Amino acid sequence: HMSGPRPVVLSGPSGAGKSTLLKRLLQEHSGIFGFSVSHTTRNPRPGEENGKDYYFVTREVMQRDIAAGDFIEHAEFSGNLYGTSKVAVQAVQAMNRICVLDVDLQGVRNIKATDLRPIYISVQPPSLHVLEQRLRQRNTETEESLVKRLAAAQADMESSKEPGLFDVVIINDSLDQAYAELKEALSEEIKKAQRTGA
Repeated sequence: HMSGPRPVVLSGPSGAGKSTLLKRLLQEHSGIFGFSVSHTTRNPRPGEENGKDYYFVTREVMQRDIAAGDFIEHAEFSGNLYGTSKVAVQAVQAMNRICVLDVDLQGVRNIKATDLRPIYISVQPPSLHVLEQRLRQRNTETEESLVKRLAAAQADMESSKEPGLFDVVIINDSLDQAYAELKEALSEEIKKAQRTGA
């Protein structure tokens, strides 16, 4: 269908190949997909710039943006405030790109509760035990964190079955098979972003 491309939401259980599908997607479709720039009260670090990495605003301007519409995704940690203003999604669309978000299951429930309507994509591990095997095969994990991470993945696997949560429900049966289902699921929005086909 020939029209302007809509934004996209990625979700599902922890890991599940999502980050590697996303890195393949943005490298193949070079600069056609782009991320929503989060608003923040922080000062920039060396090599950061406003509108490149983060939208750097004052604590007064950040709360003024919460009062405008940022509150859907606002967060506070260690005395700094963060969020997704609707300006940040529209910024990527104004460069004529696909705007990308990637969020937890509660993040998906937040987006559909406001006047936003992106395409909703979830990716899941092939079985909950395979996610356990993949985590135990790395040195970064420990048994206390594994229990919390598997208990989170259990609830995320159940929310990923709900018909109101997602338009698209992919399995990581293979990285190549999941990438093919992802690229086919996005094929209409890619055709629209390349401005080609029916």
